[PDB]
Amino acid sequence: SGGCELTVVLQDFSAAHSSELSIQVGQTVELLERPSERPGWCLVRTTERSPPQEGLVPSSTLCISHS
Repeated sequence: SGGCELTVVLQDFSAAHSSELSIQVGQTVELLERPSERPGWCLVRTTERSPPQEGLVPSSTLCISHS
């Protein structure tokens, strides 16, 4: 796999791209990667919902840390 971390969406979002999905503010979904390559963005994947799902949005809508 690589690396997955638990993250919560700060704002609701609706898919649009291939690996995109509709999310809502308050839920928890594990992010795929980090904003190292991209500053200000974050991903969202669900594993507690078979089959899992994956998403893409900006850190504004995804729980982040920022160094």
